[PDB]
Amino acid sequence: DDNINTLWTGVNPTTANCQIMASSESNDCKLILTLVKTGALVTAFVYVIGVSNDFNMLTTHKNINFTAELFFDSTGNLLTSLSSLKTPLNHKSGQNMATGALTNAKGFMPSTTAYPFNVNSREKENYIYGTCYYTASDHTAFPIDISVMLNQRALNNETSYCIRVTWSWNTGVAPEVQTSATTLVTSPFTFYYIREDD
Amino acid sequence: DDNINTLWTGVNPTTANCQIMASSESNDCKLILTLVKTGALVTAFVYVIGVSNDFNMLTTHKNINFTAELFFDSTGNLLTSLSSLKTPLNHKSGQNMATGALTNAKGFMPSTTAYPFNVNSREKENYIYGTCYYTASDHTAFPIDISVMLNQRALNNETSYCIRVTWSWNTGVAPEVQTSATTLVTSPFTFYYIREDD
Amino acid sequence: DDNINTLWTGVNPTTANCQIMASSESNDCKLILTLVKTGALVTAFVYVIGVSNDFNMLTTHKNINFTAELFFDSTGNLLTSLSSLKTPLNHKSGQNMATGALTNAKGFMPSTTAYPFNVNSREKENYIYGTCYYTASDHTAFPIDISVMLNQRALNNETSYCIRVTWSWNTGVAPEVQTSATTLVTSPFTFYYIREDD
Repeated sequence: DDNINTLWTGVNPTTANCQIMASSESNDCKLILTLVKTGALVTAFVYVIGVSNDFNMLTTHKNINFTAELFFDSTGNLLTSLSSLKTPLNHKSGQNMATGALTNAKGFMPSTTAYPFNVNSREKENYIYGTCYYTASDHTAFPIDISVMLNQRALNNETSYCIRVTWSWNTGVAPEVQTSATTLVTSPFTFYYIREDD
Repeated sequence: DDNINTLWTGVNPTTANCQIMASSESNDCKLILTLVKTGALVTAFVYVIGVSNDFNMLTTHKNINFTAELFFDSTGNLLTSLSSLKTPLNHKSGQNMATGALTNAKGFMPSTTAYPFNVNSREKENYIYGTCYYTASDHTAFPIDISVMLNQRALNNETSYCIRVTWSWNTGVAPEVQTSATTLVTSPFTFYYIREDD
Repeated sequence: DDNINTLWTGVNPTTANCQIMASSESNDCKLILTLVKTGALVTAFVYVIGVSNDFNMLTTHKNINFTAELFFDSTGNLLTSLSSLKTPLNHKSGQNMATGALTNAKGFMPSTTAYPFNVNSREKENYIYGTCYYTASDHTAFPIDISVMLNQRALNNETSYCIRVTWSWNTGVAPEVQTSATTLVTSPFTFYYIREDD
């Protein structure tokens, strides 16, 4: 009440909390993720703020894709060692994460009834698509394709729920040139899914 | 009881609950519809999972359009004999519909103040548009146009509210060929409207 | 009382409540705006219904943009003298605005933690984009680009929070001709942002 209806990363973390590129090193961006319980659905709200030079310089290429993989255990806790996001989610505490135990965490998860694992005849049901935007140096909006796959494919036995968010573009010519590129920020993408029961 | 803040079809019903082709001899798809009260608005979340051969084979045509028509009486109850959806909505009970009386069903309906009946000067206000996606056998995303009309024209004196949802496409190439077609699934489309009062 | 979870214009005001075009005169349209508290986010739902002839005739041009500027003071109250919207927001009261004092009004505002003022290195984070639609005379849907900038740039000392919504299009040829143009109505655009704390 009402803070326990949100599970999130908090706002603008002081350091990179996410490793999106497998070639990184170490955390290479800030993943901002907010999940809000909305009746039978979750309202999910996600974007990235680039930190590493290699990540930011993706905007100099015409053909790119990168994926944040989020894996959760049987009670709705982020598995940080397996996931792109390396800091656990918690509830709302002002502009930050709370620090205690989670209330009803499993109820934030993508339902396995709506989004099954390993069922080929139903695999189309596991997908979400939309569009977000990169604000370019000339302040035009560069469209970025976003896809989300819910559950479908488990990494291993520990991972009871999965959210995989893939940003991509394939264009005639690129957001930015070497000297104009600054930070790869995506506009927030909001998507909805049927939630697992508490 | 947050369960009463949802009015929905339940998740993945056993059998087809919806007859969407007026060429069908019975229910031909699963209509998944979730309405959630969200302040002054309803958040509405809708897609189809095809069941009948003839419906699924629509994916082999390059030009298609089909519509789910939902009509409600003065107290917010689906009129199944009038509507594409042939099973009444009810509140959240886990992944399923509850089975009792409805609490404040009228409050899920599209406002007749925001979305009037038979006012030609305000007709433009009755329309919502967006895009959803079919996930093709080769895992590309095929864009489908979606339009919603709220109220505007009644079917008869019994219908106090209407939701009409039209999916359509017209491209050079069809989503599938005969040999690659399986099930016509649309990605969930979420739209918002100003809700009638309880 | 769920009514206090909404801050809005009410539905279809009797008279124009907004002056969008700087060449106007007086109020030239109805801004419909609904803000709903949704956990750590606000769900924002916005469109215009044109009233003045010059505003409605914008649809006869191929290259147009207009902006609703909404400025709020330090406790979340609309500054009507500074803003396009000239009538204060209030809570839900049926299809209308309530008339009493606001509960918690600052909590509807765009967070200055997520959406800072005057920080160049973070300016990309201040932007939201999407698409809405004008329903043309031939009942085709004409796409309109929408951008929202949150905070970023204060008008003056009074304006603690800013929401600026820009509608635009730049097309080969134009919604509408002099004799087909009627009312410029935009389909509702829903967007989300991280909210300031109560």
